[PDB]
This record gives sequence, C-alpha cells and structure tokens, in this order.
Amino acid sequence: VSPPPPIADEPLTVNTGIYLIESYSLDDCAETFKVNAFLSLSWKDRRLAFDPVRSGVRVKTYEPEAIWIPEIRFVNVENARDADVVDISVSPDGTVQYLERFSARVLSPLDFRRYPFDSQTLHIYLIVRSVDTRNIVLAVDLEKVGKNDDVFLTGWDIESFTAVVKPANFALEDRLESKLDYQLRISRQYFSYIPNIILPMLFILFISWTAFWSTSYEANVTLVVSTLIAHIAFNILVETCLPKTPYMTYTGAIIFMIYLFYFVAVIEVTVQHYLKVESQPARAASITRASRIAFPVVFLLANIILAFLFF
Amino acid sequence: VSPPPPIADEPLTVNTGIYLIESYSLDDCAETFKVNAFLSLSWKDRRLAFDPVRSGVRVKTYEPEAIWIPEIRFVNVENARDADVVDISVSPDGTVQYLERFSARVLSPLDFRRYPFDSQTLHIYLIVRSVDTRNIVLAVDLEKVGKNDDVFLTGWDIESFTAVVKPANFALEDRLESKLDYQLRISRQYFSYIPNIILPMLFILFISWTAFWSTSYEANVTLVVSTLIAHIAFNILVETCLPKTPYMTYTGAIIFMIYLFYFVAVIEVTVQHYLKVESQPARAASITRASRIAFPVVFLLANIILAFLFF
Amino acid sequence: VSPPPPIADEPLTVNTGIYLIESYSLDDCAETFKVNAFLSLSWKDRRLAFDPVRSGVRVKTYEPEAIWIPEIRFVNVENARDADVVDISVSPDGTVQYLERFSARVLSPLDFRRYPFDSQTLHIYLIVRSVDTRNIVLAVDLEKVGKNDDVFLTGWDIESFTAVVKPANFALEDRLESKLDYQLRISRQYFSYIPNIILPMLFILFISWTAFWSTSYEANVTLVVSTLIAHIAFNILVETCLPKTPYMTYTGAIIFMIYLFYFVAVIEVTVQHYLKVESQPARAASITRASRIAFPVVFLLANIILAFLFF
Amino acid sequence: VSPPPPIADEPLTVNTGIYLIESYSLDDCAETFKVNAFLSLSWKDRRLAFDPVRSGVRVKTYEPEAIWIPEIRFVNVENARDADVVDISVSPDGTVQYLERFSARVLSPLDFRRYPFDSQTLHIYLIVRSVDTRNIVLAVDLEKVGKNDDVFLTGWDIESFTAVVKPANFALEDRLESKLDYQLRISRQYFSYIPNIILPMLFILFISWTAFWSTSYEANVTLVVSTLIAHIAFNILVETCLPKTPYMTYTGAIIFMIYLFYFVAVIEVTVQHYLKVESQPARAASITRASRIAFPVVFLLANIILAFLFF
Amino acid sequence: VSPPPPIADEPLTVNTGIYLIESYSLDDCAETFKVNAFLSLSWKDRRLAFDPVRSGVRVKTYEPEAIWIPEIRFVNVENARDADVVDISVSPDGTVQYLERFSARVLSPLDFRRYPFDSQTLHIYLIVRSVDTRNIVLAVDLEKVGKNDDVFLTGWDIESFTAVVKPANFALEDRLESKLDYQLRISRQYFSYIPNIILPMLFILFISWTAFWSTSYEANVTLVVSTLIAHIAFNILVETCLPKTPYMTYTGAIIFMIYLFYFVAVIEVTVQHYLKVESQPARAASITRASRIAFPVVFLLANIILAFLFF
Ligand SMILES: [Cl-]
Ligand SMILES: [Cl-]
Ligand SMILES: [Cl-]
Ligand SMILES: [Cl-]
Ligand SMILES: [Cl-]
Ligand code: NA
Repeated sequence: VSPPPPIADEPLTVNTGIYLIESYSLDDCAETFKVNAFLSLSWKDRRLAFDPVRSGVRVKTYEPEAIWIPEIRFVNVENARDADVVDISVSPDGTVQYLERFSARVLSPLDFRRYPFDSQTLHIYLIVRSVDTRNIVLAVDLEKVGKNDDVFLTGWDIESFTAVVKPANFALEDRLESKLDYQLRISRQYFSYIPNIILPMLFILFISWTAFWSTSYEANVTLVVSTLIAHIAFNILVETCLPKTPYMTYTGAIIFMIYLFYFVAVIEVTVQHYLKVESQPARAASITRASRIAFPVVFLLANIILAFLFF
Repeated sequence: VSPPPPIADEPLTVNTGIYLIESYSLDDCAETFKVNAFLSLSWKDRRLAFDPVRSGVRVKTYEPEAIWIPEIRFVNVENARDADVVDISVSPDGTVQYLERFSARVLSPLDFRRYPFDSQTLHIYLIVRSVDTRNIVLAVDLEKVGKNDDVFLTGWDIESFTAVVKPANFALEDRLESKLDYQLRISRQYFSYIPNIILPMLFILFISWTAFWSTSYEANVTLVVSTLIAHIAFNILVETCLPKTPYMTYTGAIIFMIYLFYFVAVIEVTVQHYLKVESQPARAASITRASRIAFPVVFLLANIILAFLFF
Repeated sequence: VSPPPPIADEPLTVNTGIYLIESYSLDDCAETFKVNAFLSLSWKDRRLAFDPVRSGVRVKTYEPEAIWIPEIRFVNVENARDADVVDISVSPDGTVQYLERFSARVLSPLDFRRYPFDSQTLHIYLIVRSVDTRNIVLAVDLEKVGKNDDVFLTGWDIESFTAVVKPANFALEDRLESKLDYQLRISRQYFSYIPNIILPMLFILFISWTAFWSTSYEANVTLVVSTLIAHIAFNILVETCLPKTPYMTYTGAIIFMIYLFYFVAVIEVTVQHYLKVESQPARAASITRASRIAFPVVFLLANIILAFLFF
Repeated sequence: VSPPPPIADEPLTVNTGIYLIESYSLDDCAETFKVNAFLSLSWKDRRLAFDPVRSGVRVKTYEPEAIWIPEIRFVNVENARDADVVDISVSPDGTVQYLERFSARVLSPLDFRRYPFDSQTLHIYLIVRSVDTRNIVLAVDLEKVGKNDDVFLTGWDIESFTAVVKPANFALEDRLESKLDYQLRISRQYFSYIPNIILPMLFILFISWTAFWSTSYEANVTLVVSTLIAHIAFNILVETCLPKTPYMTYTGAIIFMIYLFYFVAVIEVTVQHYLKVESQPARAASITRASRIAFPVVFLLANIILAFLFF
Repeated sequence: VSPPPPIADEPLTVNTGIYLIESYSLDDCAETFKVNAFLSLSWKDRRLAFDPVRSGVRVKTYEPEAIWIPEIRFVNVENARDADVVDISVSPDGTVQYLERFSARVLSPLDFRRYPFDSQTLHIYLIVRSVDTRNIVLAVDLEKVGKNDDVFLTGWDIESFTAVVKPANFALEDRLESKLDYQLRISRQYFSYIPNIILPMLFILFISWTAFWSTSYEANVTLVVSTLIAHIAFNILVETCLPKTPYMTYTGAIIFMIYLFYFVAVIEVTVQHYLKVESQPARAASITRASRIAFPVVFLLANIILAFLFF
C-alpha cells in the first residue's frame, strides 16, 4: 500500500489522542518515567469509502496489514514502544479510527533547582515524517486526550495531562516532520523529606551548638566532629537520589551552607580552648556568649535569603 | 474473523477466571508484584455449534487464529502479559472454553500507614472493550478462580484470592469497557522486624539513658551522640525498604519521635553540666533524678498514644 | 493435529528426562536459581509408525510443526522457559524421541533456619494437562536424568540431581494434571562466613570485654559503644544477604543474643562508675571481677544451648 | 536477491548518515552510553532504474524484503540494535534512499585521567563487509550527519557530533571490510563535584589541622582520627562512580595524597604528646608552631605540582 | 531438512572459528563475561553442488531456512545466544561458508586465590550433537580464530584468544557430542587496589601503632578502636567485589590477619593500663617498648610467609 491521495492539493491531517492508563517509575537520576496508554489515530482515506446499503453494515473493520497506516513515532522514548493494535474502524466516507495500546519509557529532563519542592512538566512527543507523495500533519482531538482517575505516580501529585494543539512543523533530512507535545504536569510530594532528611539534619546541627554552653574542649570536639559526620551521611544519602546538576539545588544549598556552620563552630571551639589555655577565659567567654546568639541568628537569616533566592 | 452475532439484542458475556500458580517479587518501593497464572475465558459462539451423535466427537479443538477470541487485556500490568495458549475447546451448543498461561508484573498501590504491621489488597484488573457489532461484558466463573496450595509470597501471609463478581461497566472514548477486580489479600510477616530493627533501636536508646546515672559530661556526650548516630543508621536503613509516602508510617513515627528523645537528652546532659560548672550540683542532681523516671515514662506513654492513633 | 488415540482405555505416558548443563545465580533473597538443561520427552504415537524395509530408513526425523507434541510446562518458573528444539526422532513402532534444550529462572523456597550451615532441596516441577480425548501422565526415564560433571553453583556444593519417579496426579479445573518433582540437592559453603562475619564479630565482642579490666568510665563507654556500632554494621550487612523470614535463623539468633551482651555490659560499666562515684569501689571491684568470668562463661553456655536448639 | 552488479569494475559506495534524536545513560563504570538516532543509507542499484515520463511517478517506494539492502552493522554495540525502517525511496536512475530509526547501547572507552575535569570522544563505528560478487565501501554524506538541538546527556556538555569522512578499509577473514568513525565529543559538568566532594573533603582536612592549636592529646586524636574516617567515606564514595583504572585519576591522586597528610598529622600529634610527657614542651611547641605553616604550605605546593602534572 | 549423506563412512566435519569484536562486563561475583563476536562455520554438503555455467554465478547465496545448517550451540552461555546471520556462501563443490555474528553472556569459573594479582582462563565451549543419519565432529580453522586489536576488558589485560584444536568427543544420552574449547587468557590490573585499598588499609593500621608511644589509655582506646572500625569498612567493601569462596584469597588472608593485630593491640593497651593503675609502670613500659618493635616485625614476617604460601 501507499498514502491516501489528495482530493485537492492538501496535506494529510492525522488526528491524535493519548489516554493514560498507568504511569510509574519516575526515576530522578535517569530523568525518565514509564507510561502505559491508549494511542488513537484518525485520518481520511477516500479509497476506503463505501455504500452502507450494498454491504448492509454501518462500519468496516480491518487488520493493520490490509490498509495504509501513518507511521507515528515517539521522539523521546528510550527503546521504541511495545505496541498492540486494539481496533481499526472505517466509516462510510473513509474516515479511519485507529486505536492501539502501548507502553514506553519516556526520557524527559527535570529541573532540580527547587528539590524537593519542585514541580515538573513531563513531555511525550508524537511525530510523523512526510512522504514523497504527500505531506503529513498532526492534530489533537481533545475528546481523546485524558487519563483514568486511578492514575498515580508514587511520590508525586498528578496535576494535569494536556496537549499543545499546534504542531511544530519543521524540516529534517530534507523532509517535513510534524511534532506534537503532550504534557504531564506533576509536583513532588515533599512531605517525607521533612521527618526523614530536613528535621534529622537540623537536630544534629542544633546538638553541635550545645558546644557553646561548654568549656570542655574534649567534649566540644566530640560534639562538633560527631554531628559533622552525621551531616556527611545525610549529604551522601541525598546525592544518591539525585543526578549531578550543573546548578545548585535548594536542598543542596542548605546542605552545603551547613558545612560552613560546622567549620566556623570548630574554629570557635578551637579559639575558646586556645584562650582558656593562655589564661584568658574572659575573652573566650565573650566569643562563646556571642556564638550562642550569632549562630542561630546568622543561620535563620541565611535560610531566609536562600528561600528568597530559590522561591 | 468477526464477533458472534446476537440472537436477540443481548451483550456478549465473557466468563473469566484467574488461577494463581506462582506469586513472587512483592516490591514495596515499586508497589508491584509478579504473578504466574491461568486465565480462562468462556463465551457462546453459535457459528461454531455442531452435532455430537454424528460428528464422531463430543468436543472440537481449534487453534487461536481459526476462531474469534475476545481481546481481554489487563489494566494494571507494567508490560503486557507473556501469554501461552494451553487449550481451546468447543462444545456442541457452541460454548468455547479458552485457557492460557500467563505471567505479569502488576502495579498495585500499597498502604504503608501501619508498616510493618500492614495488610494489603492487591488488585488484578481484567478488561474488555466493546466492538461495533456487539457489546462485550465480563463475568466471573467462581469455579475457575483460585490458587494452588503452594502459592507463597516471601515475607507475606496469603489470606485469599477472590473476584468481585459485579463488573464495572463504563464508557471510555465513546465505547463500552467492562472491568473486573480480582483481589489478592495479603498481610506482612512483621516477625523479623522485631530482632532486626525494633529491638536493636530500643537497646541503643536505653543505652543513651544510662547518661542519667552519670555526672561525666565527656562520657554522657559520647553515650548520647554515639547512640544518636546508630539511630540515624537504622532510620536510613528503614527508608531504603520503603517508597516516600505523603503520610507518616507507624515505624516512621516511632523513628521520628525517638529523635526528639535524643535531642532532649542532649539538652539534659548540657543543662546538668552547666549547673555542675556553675557550682550548683544540687539543681543538676534534681533534673537528672527526674530524667531517670520522666524519660522511660514519657516514652512508654507516647508509644501508647501512637499505637492508639495508628491501630 | 490432535493427540494419539488409545489402544484400550489407557492414559498416554510421556517419559521425561532433565539433564543439567549449567547451574547459576542462586539468589537467596529472591529464592530463585537459574538452570540451563536438556529436556527429553518420549511417547508412543501409532499414526507415525512405518515399515523399515519399504521406507529405506530405520528412523524418521520431523520438524515440531509436522507432528503432535505434548504440552509439557514447568510449574515454578518465573517466566515461561526459553526453548530450542534440538531433535525429533521417530522409530518404526511409532515411538517419538523429543529433545530440547532450555534455560529457566526457577522459584524454589529455601529454609534459612541453619544459615549459613544450611542445605537445600531445590525443585523443578514438570507438568502436563490432560486433553478431552485422552489423559496424559508423566514418567521418569532414569537413563535420561543427570548433570554434566562440570556443573557448579557458586557458593554451594552440588550433592545430587534426582527425580521422584511417581508423578503427583491431581485434578485442576476439572481436568487431570500430572506433576513431576526433579530435585537438586545442595549444601552451602559456609567457609567464607568464618573469616568474614563470625570471627570479626567475635573479636569486636571480646574487645568490649576489656572494659572489665578498666576503671575508666570514659574509656569503657568508648569501648562498649564503639564495638556495639561495629556489631550493628555486621547485623545490617547480614540482613542484606537474606530475605525476611517469619522464623529466627541460626546466625540471626547469635547476632540478636549478642545485643543483650552489649546491653548488660553497658549496665555493668554504668554500675561500676556509679559505685566508684558513691565512694564504694570495693562493691564495684567485686561486680567487675565477677563480670570477667560471668560474661565469657554465660556466652559460651548460651552458644551451646543455641547450637543444640538449631542442630 | 544479490548485490547490484558493477558497470565498470567499481566497488559499491554506500553513503551513510547518523542523526542523533536522543542520547542518554552515560555509564562511567560500564564505559557505555545509549543513543537513539536515524541511520540513513544511499547507494546506486541500476536494476531498480525506471523511465520518469513512462512511469508518471517521480519516485518509487519499496518494502525492505523487496530489494537488496547492504548489511550495515555497528562494531561497538552491546546487543544488536533495535531497528525500525521508516522509508525506502528509489529515484529514476536507481539511487535508493534508505532511512531507519535505531537505538543502541554503545561501548566506548573513557579516559578518566582528568576526572572530574575530563572530556571524552565517544565513537560509533559503522561497518560493512564485502560480498563475493562485489566490494562494498562506506562514505559519509555530511548533509545527513547531525543531532537535534534538544540532545542532552545528563551530567555532560555535548560539544559536537561529526564523522571522519574517510573510511578505514581493511581485510578481515579474507573479505574486505569498510569501517566509519562517527564521533560524539562531550565534556563533563564538574560543577556538582565542588559542593559535593571537593569542598566537604577540604573542610574535614582543615578541621584536622586545628590539632596544631591544641595541646590536648585525647582531643587531637579524636580530631585527626575522626576526620580520617570521613576521608575514607569520601574515597569509598568516589571509587563507586568510577571503574578501576591502571592509572591514577586527578581526584584519585588528590584523595591518595590527603592520606599522607593525615598520617603525618598523626605522627606530629604523637611526637607533640611524647615530648609533653618527657617534660619538654618547648621542643613540642616548635614542631607544632612549624606544623601550623608547613601543613597548609606543603599542601598548597603539592596541589600546584599535581594540577601541573595532570593539566 | 536432514544432514548431507556420507561418501564413505566418515563423520561430518564442521570447521569453526570465533573472532572477538568486543568483550565487556567481567562480573567477578556472577563469574561471567560478555562477548560480541563472529562465529564462522564451514562444511560441505554435496547436495548443494552446482555447475557455474548452467547457474550463471561462481558462488551461491542462501537464507538459513533454505539449506541444512548444523545445530552448533554454546555450552556455558547464560542466555542462549542472540544471533544474526551475515552471510551463507556455497561454492560449486557444495562447500558451505557460514558467518554469523553473535553476543553472549558466558559463565566461566574464576580462581580468586591470588586476588587482586590473579590471572584467569575464560572458556567459550562450542558443541554439536550427532544425528541418526551421521556423526558430526567439530574442528578449528586457525585462520578464522582471533580478536580485533581494539578488544579491551575494563580492569583487565587481554593476553590471548586461542582454541584447543582437538575436540572433546564423548557420548551423552546415547548420542555423540563434539565439544570445542576457545580460551581467552586475561590478567587483572591490580594497580588501583594499591592507592584504593592496600595503602589506606596499611595507614590506618600504622596509626593504631602510635598507641605504643602513648601512656594515655583513653587516647589509645580511641586510636585502636577507631582504626579497627575503618578496617571493618575496607573488609566489607572488599567482600562486595567478590563471591564467597570455599578458600582464602590473598587479600582476604591479609585482611583477616590484620584483625589479629588489632585484637592483640587492644590486649597490649589493656595490659599497659592495668599495670599503670596497679602502680607498676616499669613492667608496662617494657611491654610497650617491646611492642614498638614486635608489632612491625611480626607484621612484616607474617606478610612474607603469606606472600610465599600464595605466590
Ligand atoms: Cl516510538
Ligand atoms: Cl495486558
Ligand atoms: Cl513453562
Ligand atoms: Cl548493529
Ligand atoms: Cl547457544
Ligand atoms: Na571519645
């Protein structure tokens, strides 16, 4: 077979629709997610038109190999989609209604800047290449774009699944390609990060500050150094859940800044001891007493500045 | 081929049955499990009827492509099932008995709220989309729903495998869909959590409380800080076995609450030392003496409140 | 192509044989192992019989699609076997000799109770479902059950590969089913556990006991608490190599019991200090002196009791 | 079918082109990356020629099986490429234009010497082996070599995608082989290594140096030994992201050198204590005072020497 | 199809050749490696003989299904080989030249005894089973055995790729089997183990020995216990890269022996303190002074003995 010929000189319009059945495996490091959906296609092929009466039937059913089917492909899939044709219907005027069901691993970049309070726009790009006989163009049938209410993405809130109606028409290797952008809007469920990372990380930091109510160098060194090690453990744990970004993430910035606090705390603890040994506890006591206020204050201020820069 | 035509204007009833042979790989993080089972289908196709007394055979055997087979699909599978047709039998009155063996990776959400004392209802959804000639409707043949006695799910107790007999009939993209809910009821074997997580976690906590029978700041700091680090290790280990939830889990709450105990123990240890240095050991001794009782008591009470809120 | 019909009222006997070529990937957590073997099948089909003198051959060779082949399946495989037909031979009296080669991931439960001094019986279950014309029954041709001398299972000693000759005949969904049990007997190579887990674990424990020859609370706290943390590391490491069992494993019991020793050691260390501060070193010295003997003795006794309960 | 026979005694020229659609999964340990691209092929087959006037068509379209297609393979792919034929176009003079969409996992060695400030040249090798009738030779059609502007490789900057126009023609197992080198030039986004590994590693080192302003052996031992352990954690973490190389990597050298600093710091801390106990604090104070300068200075000098040797 | 019949009573000789294109993924724990190569086969089938003149061509080209091809299989592959036929050539006398290209995951045992200074002989076993008509025998065509110059195996040096020319002919399940042994000789690049495991491990050990120049029990306990924990971390890290062996590995022995040194060091540190408290520093000083020499000496001697037993 070959493509439906033009009546007048017009491009062939392939109407499309994606209906999400399942969404799973949003992998932050790989920047991929897996989808399981219906793909619907619709186009006019006049060669397939018929008389309702001489057949006695309102619609005709075909097998894929029997008719011409436009070669619709996904741009951003890892390995080309697993596809099962569900139904092919032809109406009297030769309007074809194709329905497949597929599953794919979609590669879509994520913006980690506000992690874990980030929102993402995942994209599924539909595409078609024009042939020599005629030019093919994609369109969105809004009636056939949706998601079943059971669709869930573990650790995320699904906001919407919509399509940008106007295709992106452009030339690639001397042929026209018509590209569609289906968008899945999601936002991260930051809840668990509070009792699992943020709060534990703040507790160990506050514990380090008890060194400001102690004159025991040996105890202070144990406090500050031990808590610093627990901070390293959380830092390492966090970096395991994320890809390496060429920018600072919100959490990443908080985590980095905290190292500076531990470093300055070690200096204070060192200075206090040095002064104590040099028989000048009064200077030492001033620095420690200032530290009790300066540390929580500078910490609270730096965090406000950061939240501001990031949100 | 095409679907069996109606006598009167009835929808076509496809009787279904799932018989579990193997169940494995319950993955808590992915919220999936793998199943290996028989899928049986039964429907009436009059065009296939024949005579027993004369045809020489009480039953006729067909190959999949020889007859019409309803396109039954699973809703919540990750990749569309691996399927091997075992047998196709036709009775004289045109009743078809289809039997396949399949294996699938099923996506079903889990409720972690009571982890590790949780129970789950795993779902396997059967579905069929109606065609233009006729409407297809699913039904459960209870005689063909079961599981072999040997079915085990590592780390879980299998309660039952049953089907909700009433299909969910609804319209999707202007066609009828008929959906069935097969349910696998399981409950977690919490045993191992006791010697592996809970008890070790309580031991390290109780060890931190020995600081209440010591006046040595340097020793107390080592006790409380060291045990806190071991607590972090268990917290980290626990979060590895679970997905991130938008709610607190039972274990998660116990784990979080314990951080508060360590934090307050550091304050007490700090207060006691401060008073000792300020030449007021009698105040310090009162606080420590109260702590010996207040800590186990408030801990035991807080745990009762939590068990109540969660169970 | 239907099954061979009976002479008299007999079921069809399918003779089977499994010959292990390769054995690999015994996964303790998944409770699976992978096999690569020959599967031989043999049955009588009269329709295929011929005269040696007329045909000019004493053996006829067929392609799978040309003749009837019984549908033999494995019960406990994860995904239905990867199969390659090697040869099909027919003798003049119509005896068929089928030979395939396959590889499968077999799910077989393991008894962890005596880990790492455990032995296991892995099972490979062959099965056949009876058809409407005749009943199919499995049998073992002992001549065709074996394993090549080179078969190895990393971290295990291969004892035997045998079959239970008497099939388990039972009814499933109103049809006869004939099941065979091929058994692969293996025993764990416990060697590496001695220098890698057991001995290091005992060393750190004995190191904790040096606290019984010290009056330094600050040092004792460091000794006992540090070694307890290293014990936690080994406990965590061990639980990574094993699935969660609803029973105590040998190693698991030793590991759990050791926590009690650390706990009691912390109490002793605490009691000794308390007495020392209260100006009663003589009482403290008695308790420490008893501890030097009580600890190794109670440890050695408890281990004898455990080894007895488990072996 | 067989290859187009030669007019004169010429080898057959297959023009090639690779156009990157997606690039992902650069795995440093496996030394592999995944690509998703267009592969275009073009060659002269006279047997396919036709008259443009007599035909009325400007172009003829064929299915893969209908004509001879050169067997183009990739040298350095892990598993044989997933390939979907998009279009086959033949012009009046018999010039075929083949276009497929493929995805492959490419094995290409990486030079870790300057990690994480390294740049890499990834290679994709196209190959064709000559047939008995004629010799096949590859060529690059520069018009059909490129990458879509959206191409990204997580944690890397994509510099260029070009082909070495000139094929490597050589003999292998007595037939000619024509090989093409497509090159993807990338450079690592070293940014994240600064707040995640380098700076934390320097902080803990500087913390160890506070021991040079302390006369407390017990405190100094805690400082130096604790920070050394955190250094080990970073070393271990780094080696997880890299394969084992028969050469030192930049980071690897910095990491190794730092161990020497910790070792020498322990010696200094030991020497200082020894002298203090022997009632010679003046000697001890000289060594400590020199250490305060010698350590940062020797560290800064050694790093300059290293950066020089590596860059 | 059936095999070519014998002229006299000879067995059919299938000439073989393996030419390595790529080698990757040497997995020490699984004891597997992945290969990507050419498999060439040659035999003669007189039934395929043709007259160049009557046929037009000097050489004939067939598709696999058109002629008889010997069923060559690999013994030690995990999943039965991914294979694509490149060319089938028949010359006038009926000499067939088969060429495929394949990729496989090969299971070959490794000898870890000298790890990481070990060398290995990896095996690829080709096999063929005889049929009833005639006996098939394998042979090596040395002209078709090799590896491309670019073949690399990450973390290993490739020594040679050769075949044992003499097949192993034997009987299995009443038929003849002809087996060939292709050998890939490799040796481990031990370099990285020196700065990453060995040296760091020695540094921490030497750090523990500084306790022999200190009279501070509290400091000595911190030194020895802390370094022992870092030793455990390296031990654990090492055991991750290796399967569990029923024998001691070189590294494994060094690692185990070091535990004894830590243990004895703790005893010395304990003895020294005990004597100090009992008002006998002179005895304590003798033991410490001997320790300073005995420890490095016994360590250096024990390592020579080990190096001797293993090399
Ligand atoms: Cl696609
Ligand atoms: Cl499905
Ligand atoms: Cl099977
Ligand atoms: Cl390829
Ligand atoms: Cl094979
Ligand atoms: Na300490």
